[PDB]
Amino acid sequence: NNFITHNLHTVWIGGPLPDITKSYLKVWRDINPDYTHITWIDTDNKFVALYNNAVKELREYTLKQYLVGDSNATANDYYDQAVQIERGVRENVYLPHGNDIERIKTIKKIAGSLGDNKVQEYRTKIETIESSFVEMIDGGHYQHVSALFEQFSEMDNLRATALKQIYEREINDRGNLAAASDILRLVALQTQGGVYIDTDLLPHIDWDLIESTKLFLDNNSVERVYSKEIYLEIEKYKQLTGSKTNKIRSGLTKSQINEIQRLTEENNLFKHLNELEKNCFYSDNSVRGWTNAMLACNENNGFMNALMDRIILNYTILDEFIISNIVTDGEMLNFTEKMSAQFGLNAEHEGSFIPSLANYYKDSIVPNSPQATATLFMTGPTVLDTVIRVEEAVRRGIVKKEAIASLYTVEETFSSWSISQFYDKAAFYLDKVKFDISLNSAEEGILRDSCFDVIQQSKEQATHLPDIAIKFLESLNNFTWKQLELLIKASEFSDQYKTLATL
Ligand SMILES: O=c1ccn([C@@H]2O[C@H](COP(=O)(O)OP(=O)(O)O)[C@@H](O)[C@H]2O)c(=O)[nH]1
Ligand SMILES: [K+]
Ligand SMILES: [Mn+2]
Repeated sequence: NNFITHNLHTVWIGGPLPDITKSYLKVWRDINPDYTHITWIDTDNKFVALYNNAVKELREYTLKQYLVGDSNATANDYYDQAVQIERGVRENVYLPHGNDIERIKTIKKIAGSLGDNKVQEYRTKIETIESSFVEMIDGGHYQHVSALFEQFSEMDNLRATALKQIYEREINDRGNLAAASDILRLVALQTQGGVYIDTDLLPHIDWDLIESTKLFLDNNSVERVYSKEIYLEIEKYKQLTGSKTNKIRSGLTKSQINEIQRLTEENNLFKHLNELEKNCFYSDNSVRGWTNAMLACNENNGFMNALMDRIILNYTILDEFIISNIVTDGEMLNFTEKMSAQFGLNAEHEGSFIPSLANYYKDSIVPNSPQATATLFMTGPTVLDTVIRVEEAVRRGIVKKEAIASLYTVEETFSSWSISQFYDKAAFYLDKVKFDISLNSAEEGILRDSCFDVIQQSKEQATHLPDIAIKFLESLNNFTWKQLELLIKASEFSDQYKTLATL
């Protein structure tokens, strides 16, 4: 055949698919009807996301009481406590969560500890989740993770077994469902071949049609200037079920918007997937480096084995990191040199990977730039970038750049796990507001200026702030004109600010 098999793999594990996830996937089926579309689900992990939420609520309740019993708690003290509390709940033998039966029993016990209407709040959620899975199982497009691991274990039981253990660790030890998906996508491609995309990506569009309209005209590229706004307007015009775009607007002109709506209506905007050579491994790097959010290879790909092997090695080293209790600066070099010699690594190039292991149980709990998180180094884009470099895969022609999917969608800006909008003090103070803990004058000024910095950094686009930050801003008075103008401008792009923009 000489082309990669026309399989389009997606992954959604840990709970029902959100409406906007189903909506994005249908766009892919609409544009690539001749592909075999497979969304991998795990019917043995129906309640992981809901368990995650119950643990976070218990964590926050414990954090409020910690703050109630300790003023002068610093931001660093707060997040150390947040990480320890999370571990204590996940490790608690009275609250097992290794399967859906244990999770359900544990979710009820946590909801009963929270009081209020939390019992019926979780009871209805459990039932809604079961109904969603019944429709999925009974109502083709879905395939089962257990059948996937079984199939891969008949090809490579060694790697199948090691990867399944890592998958289950991300499911249960951290509950980081994006990181578990970092594993599943590699197994899917290595077992069956095809193309993989994250569920928040959308097909590329025909930029030649855009240019031929003359409405979108540089020490920059057209995509970097216009793609985010165009993809907002495409989704807004399609009125995708579950979309956030009913409350968001772009900065494009009426004429620009009409042209996008026309091209979208004509069904002449999205491009179908290109053919890919069967003996090559494909990703894209045209946005901030290589990403594992979009991938393509045939089954039994040699570079894929090297990628899997490095991820498996990453977890062997993390296990040594935890047991050795490596914390301080000096202890990390006694570790980095020891690991570079134990596994034949280049210590100079590993200088960033080892320190990120400290963040393994801080991801999703402590604010951090995405490039500093453990997840990116363990299983995500940064390990992909490393293996491509180490294997010299580009020069050797075994990895190539390919335009698979666009990162410029509305949903890509909403991470299921990463937190990098507010850091340190401001993030600490924002949680206090969420906990109904009054701020002093100093904490108020810091959080207020931080909110306006985030808004101002957005320039001519919507700023997606947490609901509690909006409620914080609505409790304030005596805004300056510069600040008020920022809020009026923000209301032009998002309905979140409608109240803040009213005099
Ligand atoms: O509850 C979840 C959250 C994420 N994912 C998977 O993880 C991928 C990446 O998620 P996300 O876009 O939130 O991660 P980010 O791009 O922010 O790292 C998704 O496309 C899914 O395949 C999943 O299966 N369940
Ligand atoms: K997302
Ligand atoms: Mn994403």
